[PDB]
Amino acid sequence: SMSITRLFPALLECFGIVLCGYIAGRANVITSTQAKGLGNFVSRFALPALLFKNMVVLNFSNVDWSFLYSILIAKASVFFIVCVLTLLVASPDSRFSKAGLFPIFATQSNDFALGYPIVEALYQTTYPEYLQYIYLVAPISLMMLNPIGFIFCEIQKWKDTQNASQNKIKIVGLGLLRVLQNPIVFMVFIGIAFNFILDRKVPVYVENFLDGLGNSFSGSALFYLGLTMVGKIKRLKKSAFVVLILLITAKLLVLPLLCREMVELLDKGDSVVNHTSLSNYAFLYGVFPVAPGVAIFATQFNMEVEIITSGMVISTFVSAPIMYVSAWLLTFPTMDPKPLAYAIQNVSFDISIVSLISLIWSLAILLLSKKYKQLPHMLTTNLLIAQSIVCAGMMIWNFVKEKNFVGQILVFVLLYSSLYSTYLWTGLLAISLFLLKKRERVQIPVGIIIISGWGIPALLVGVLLITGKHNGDSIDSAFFYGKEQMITTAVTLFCSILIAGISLMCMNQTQLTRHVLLCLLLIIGLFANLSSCLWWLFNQEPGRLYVELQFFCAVFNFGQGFISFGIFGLDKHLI
Amino acid sequence: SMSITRLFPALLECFGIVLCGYIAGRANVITSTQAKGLGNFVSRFALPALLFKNMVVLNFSNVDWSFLYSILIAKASVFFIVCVLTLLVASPDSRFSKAGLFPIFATQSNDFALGYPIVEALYQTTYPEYLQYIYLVAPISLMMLNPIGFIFCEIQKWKDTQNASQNKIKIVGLGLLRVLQNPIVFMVFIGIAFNFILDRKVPVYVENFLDGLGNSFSGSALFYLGLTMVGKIKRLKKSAFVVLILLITAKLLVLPLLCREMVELLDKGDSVVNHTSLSNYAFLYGVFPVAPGVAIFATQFNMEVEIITSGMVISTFVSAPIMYVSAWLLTFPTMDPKPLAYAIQNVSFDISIVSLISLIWSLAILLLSKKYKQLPHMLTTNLLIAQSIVCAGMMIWNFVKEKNFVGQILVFVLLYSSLYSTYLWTGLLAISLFLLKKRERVQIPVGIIIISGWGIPALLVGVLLITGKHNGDSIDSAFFYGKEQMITTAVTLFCSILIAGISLMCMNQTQLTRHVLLCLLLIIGLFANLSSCLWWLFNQEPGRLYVELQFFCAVFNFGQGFISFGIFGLDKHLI
Ligand SMILES: CCCCCCCC/C=C/CCCCCCCC(=O)O[C@@H](COC(=O)CCCCCCCCCCCCCCC)COP(=O)([O-])OCC[N+](C)(C)C
Ligand SMILES: CCCCCCCC/C=C/CCCCCCCC(=O)O[C@@H](COC(=O)CCCCCCCCCCCCCCC)COP(=O)([O-])OCC[N+](C)(C)C
Ligand SMILES: CCCCCCCC/C=C\CCCCCCCC(=O)O[C@@H](COC(=O)CCCCCCCCCCCCCCC)COP(=O)([O-])OCC[N+](C)(C)C
Ligand SMILES: CCCCCCCC/C=C\CCCCCCCC(=O)O[C@@H](COC(=O)CCCCCCCCCCCCCCC)COP(=O)([O-])OCC[N+](C)(C)C
Ligand SMILES: CC(C)CCC[C@@H](C)[C@H]1CC[C@H]2[C@@H]3CC=C4C[C@@H](O)CC[C@]4(C)[C@H]3CC[C@]12C
Ligand SMILES: CC(C)CCC[C@@H](C)[C@H]1CC[C@H]2[C@@H]3CC=C4C[C@@H](O)CC[C@]4(C)[C@H]3CC[C@]12C
Ligand SMILES: N[C@@H](Cc1c[nH]c2ccccc12)C(=O)O
Ligand SMILES: N[C@@H](Cc1c[nH]c2ccccc12)C(=O)O
Ligand SMILES: *[C@@H]1O[C@H](CO)[C@@H](O)[C@H](O)[C@H]1NC(C)=O
Ligand SMILES: *[C@@H]1O[C@H](CO)[C@@H](O)[C@H](O)[C@H]1NC(C)=O
Ligand SMILES: O=S(=O)(O)Oc1c[nH]c2ccccc12
Ligand SMILES: O=S(=O)(O)Oc1c[nH]c2ccccc12
Repeated sequence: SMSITRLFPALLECFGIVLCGYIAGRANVITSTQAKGLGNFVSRFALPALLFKNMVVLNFSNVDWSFLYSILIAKASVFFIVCVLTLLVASPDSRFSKAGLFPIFATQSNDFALGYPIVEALYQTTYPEYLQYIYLVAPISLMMLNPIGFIFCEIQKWKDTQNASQNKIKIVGLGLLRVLQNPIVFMVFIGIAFNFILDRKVPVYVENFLDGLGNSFSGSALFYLGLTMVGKIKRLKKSAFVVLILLITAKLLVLPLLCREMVELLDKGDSVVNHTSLSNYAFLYGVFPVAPGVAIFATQFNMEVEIITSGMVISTFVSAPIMYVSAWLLTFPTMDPKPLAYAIQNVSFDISIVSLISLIWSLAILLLSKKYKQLPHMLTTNLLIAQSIVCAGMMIWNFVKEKNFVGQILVFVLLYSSLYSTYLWTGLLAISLFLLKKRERVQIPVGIIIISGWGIPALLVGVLLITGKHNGDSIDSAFFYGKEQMITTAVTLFCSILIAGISLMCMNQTQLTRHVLLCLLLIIGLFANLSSCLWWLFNQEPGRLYVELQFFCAVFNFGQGFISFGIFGLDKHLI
Repeated sequence: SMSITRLFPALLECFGIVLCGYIAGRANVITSTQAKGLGNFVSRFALPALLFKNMVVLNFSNVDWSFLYSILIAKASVFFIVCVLTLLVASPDSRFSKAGLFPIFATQSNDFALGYPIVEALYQTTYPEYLQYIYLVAPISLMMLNPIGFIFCEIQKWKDTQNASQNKIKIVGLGLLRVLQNPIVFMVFIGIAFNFILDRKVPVYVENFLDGLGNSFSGSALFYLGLTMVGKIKRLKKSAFVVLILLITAKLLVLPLLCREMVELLDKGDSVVNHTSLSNYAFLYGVFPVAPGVAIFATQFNMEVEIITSGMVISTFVSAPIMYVSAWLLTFPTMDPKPLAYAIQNVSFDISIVSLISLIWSLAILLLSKKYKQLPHMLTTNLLIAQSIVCAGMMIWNFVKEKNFVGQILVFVLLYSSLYSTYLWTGLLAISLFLLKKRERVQIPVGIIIISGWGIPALLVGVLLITGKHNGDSIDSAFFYGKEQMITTAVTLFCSILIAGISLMCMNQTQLTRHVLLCLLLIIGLFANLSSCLWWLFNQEPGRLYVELQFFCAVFNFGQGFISFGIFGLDKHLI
């Protein structure tokens, strides 16, 4: 099935080059004007030769059409609901532009650039026929859905132009002509025509010419994608943001669920293994981020560049953890016990590397800027240090099972002392934000907060250390002392959530602009972890999904540094 | 040995993409400012990743050091002769700048962009160890010769600054520091260092990241090469051009001869087949055009941009026919009788394809511009149609020998009637140029020239048709009637050369600026062809190299259209 062992390097390449593009772009080496030439080259030269070649070589006989109808119907439904509510809710002066552009935003995946390398890694040696579906699903959806949006936007231009229903032919013709002149449709039509005309075989003189342009697309397209995100997120407003929240939730969440349910509803085959693999591939297909061409369309039309560009950037970022978590969630139910144990260990190992590097970057920038010296930033720096110790502890922990038994205990104490400190530090940060905006005079005794933040977890760790019999055969940090450590974590989370929650609601009734959000996102995370803790303790021994629960704790425990890094580290601060 | 059957497709890709870069640039799609961004990506990101990966995997045990030592000594000698004469002849105010850049121009081949794809096509399945030699010879030559040139140019900056031999350390240090900070030297040193440390194996997480950036270099470097040549050739002056003539002959001609002779002198091996292949591979390596990075160095220093940019552009075009002709001449001596026959037929077939398409473009622009209507331009248009028929005739000829015998004769008459006309049209062009610049009154009776240009070859063709017995088993146009056709060609060439030659020398003693040159290059061609004709007729039956002689006629007969297209076709003319 899924060769998920070789999925992480494919996610380290796709976003490693995007990181290189970002670093190069902000380092000011290749400015925006120079970047336009690399965009024109990639978008007008590399992509048409790749599509033309692949369309020439497709063999129209082994394609399972049920998958094709399920995805096209799902995309149509997603387009329909977004357009309907956009027409129903948007303001009268600006309604047709939104109804014409939002449904394209919520349905146009980034399939070639990111989709092809990941599908190839998982599926090249297992079930070779799945790779070819990428070049079939994308063009038909583009052909059938983009012209409608351009029709609506042209209708908006006509309405603002002080007109009527006159020349109903011409709005349709301009939309069709604008769709046809894009360097994608013409070369897809030519490739399909030459597939039948030339009888499925590329001429010898032109194969290498097509391959030279075709192979240069992936790296340069990723690099220009990274270079195009520099500084585009900008400031915002309430209503905009709430729209963005819904649009990204609609795409990433509701598209894959419809795709899987329909695939499960229409395919009727006698092969259970093929049924399972096709359903999983159908789910994984929809998670792909929004295609960068939508922002190009917005720039050319000049009417929603800020919203669409912010949407594409955030959509790209949120998609990275989702593919990993979903992939390992679908491959969990049907395997052995101990290979599952290795699965949880491997996932925790992989996540700790990225969290540690992001934390190191964010902490170094915080330290160098000398901004660590004031009132609120000091507590955040303390929080990040604790998260760093948690990640380092996990890295030291994984290589330990076959080594000195004495080393087990010190690392256990270190891990849960720092994890508890991270929990309490979130509440202390919230309380300090409560105090900072109000409360004149009576400055915060920071020494007291530091003493409480470190002494309390150590005492709790020592209490857990004394009570409990060590289980030497349990290859997991969660069951060294069994029930007693696990019960303590639930109590610790509840105290932190109440302390952090009470202060935050008081602020609303009574740099801030960002700080508050880091508290808000963390509080959402702690609630999810707490429910996982509650389910296991109350329903006997081992719940219906113990592996799923443990995987959730591992993700929310070792990935917090990435969330912190995203807000704080990638900020401009003069050295 | 050399798989030359698959060398033409490799030359249709390398220069096919370069054509796309040229067309796009003049079409104004990607202007000069935008083009700088595509250079920064290729020169600083894709290229450093390609060298670093390959240097890690090299196995320093199977490398034939005799081949390695021969090229480095050969490159040094070419560098030595150019610098010595530059100091002796250059003007005193500008002498140090030229000596620091000219030897670099004549020794820095385009090995990565153009050399590697061609060597792979010929040598991937035959002798796999030849591919690895590209990555050894290129970095060492760059490291040992370029630092010397930057030393000399810096001395000129010091000299013009009114100084002395003071701070001799800093002049040496300035040259060394500038070479090291270039994104080429630093990544070669790191790759060699990590080869021994990590024991020749790339880490799994980083292999795919390097491959994504590495494979994007080949397609994008060629495309950017075409876009940088747009409009750079410029106008010129006398003393400039004569320098350019010598510099290009030094790189392309005298460098490969030294490389082959030394390889024959130092390699002492018992394998004749390996000895033959190694000697042939050494020749083809030096024919590569001047690397585009030299013009980058000229632009940064701002001192010889006009000469060096013109040199690199002209060097690329001349290299294309040279690689093709040289490759098939080394593989001619050692084969069968009848398999050689296909070689002459195949080469003539391949050259006709490129000449026919180029002629169509050049002729079409002339007709549309309505410039065909005046006195001198009219005769050139007559000349180009005649060259077109010769190329058109060869394609019908190759396919017909196994078909209707009657079709043999009509095509035979057609080919030599037009071929003879092409010879005479060259002389008529020269005489008209003689008359145009002088001779007022008494305008040219163009009707007489049109009658003379076509009626005379037809009468000569008819005489050859009657006299001679057809040889049905001779698969070649040159021996249908044996001796009588061959004798006539020599006489026809002599009359044309004398008529064209006499007028041209009269012009010197007594648009022009370009026209004259097309006559001059053609006259050089007819002399070379005539000597080939003379050798065969006077030294019995079949010379020491009959295949070589016949091959020369085929190149100069069907490739004449290519020479004409370069001057006339690639010209700006308002439609
Ligand atoms: C995870 C381990 C496995 C995968 C590893 C694979 C590799 C992973 C590696 C990935 C790194 C990829 C690097 C690409 C380029 C980065 C730089 C960049 O463009 O910065 C942008 C920053 O943009 C933001 O600020 C976005 C913030 C989004 C946070 C979302 C958190 C939700 C996570 C939970 C999701 C659900 C959890 C799952 C639920 C099931 C643009 O910068 P700018 O425009 O200048 O604006 C910033 C500056 N300003 C803020 C001051 C204005
Ligand atoms: C041959 C068949 C097999 C191989 C096939 C492989 C593929 C073959 C395909 C090749 C096509 C390659 C396309 C690259 C881009 C072309 C466009 C371009 O850059 O134009 C440049 C033009 O440059 C010149 O004008 C140079 C003229 C050189 C002529 C040399 C003739 C010698 C040939 C004999 C050699 C020895 C013979 C052999 C002896 C043994 C730049 O243009 P510009 O800067 O605007 O300047 C022009 C305008 N202006 C003039 C008005 C100012
Ligand atoms: C294998 C694991 C991979 C994990 C990947 C995903 C996790 C990593 C993700 C994120 C962590 C890193 C984020 C950096 C992006 C921000 C850049 C930035 O702000 O620009 C700065 C400049 O730019 C520099 O100074 C460039 C620094 C390059 C070093 C990067 C090291 C980390 C790269 C990864 C290697 C890891 C090790 C891999 C091998 C062991 C600041 O710019 P400014 O203040 O706007 O002004 C510019 C100053 N100037 C104009 C004077 C020039
Ligand atoms: C397989 C054999 C391959 C052989 C390859 C090597 C031999 C062929 C080599 C050379 C022959 C062709 C040389 C053309 C280069 C000059 C272009 C030029 O000057 O630009 C012109 C514009 O540009 C155009 O209008 C673009 C025309 C594109 C069509 C090209 C067809 C030939 C390509 C090959 C396909 C062959 C068929 C292959 C398949 C059977 C003029 O520009 P301007 O006057 O400066 O102003 C611009 C006008 N504007 C600003 C209003 C826009
Ligand atoms: C869970 C799966 C199915 C869907 C993903 C939905 C959630 C996790 C996504 C959708 C919209 C996202 C938000 C969109 C916009 C921003 C603003 C940015 O400056 C910080 C991140 C933040 C606040 C994102 C956090 C994560 C987010 C809430
Ligand atoms: C014969 C092999 C080994 C070496 C190649 C040397 C000859 C063929 C080369 C070297 C220098 C070349 C010339 C250099 C510059 C120009 C100016 C350009 O506007 C037209 C072509 C023209 C006039 C070239 C014609 C071909 C040329 C004479
Ligand atoms: N414009 C702010 C909105 C915001 C930040 N923090 C908040 C807390 C509550 C409500 C809104 C916000 C943003 O996108 O970051
Ligand atoms: N500058 C001219 C020189 C030139 C053209 N034709 C000539 C004939 C003879 C002597 C010099 C020339 C050129 O490069 O094209
Ligand atoms: C999928 O195809 C068939 C069932 O349709 C069956 O051979 C098996 O389940 C799978 N085979 C391959 C080769 O994937
Ligand atoms: C070249 O290598 C040796 C001679 O050095 C001999 O086996 C033969 O000539 C060639 N072999 C191969 C494998 O190329
Ligand atoms: O089908 S698309 O995903 O839109 O392909 C693309 C079109 N334009 C692009 C620019 C950067 C990366 C990918 C691009
Ligand atoms: O080693 S080089 O040949 O100089 O590689 C290169 C460096 N810079 C380049 C720009 C275009 C094409 C090739 C290039």
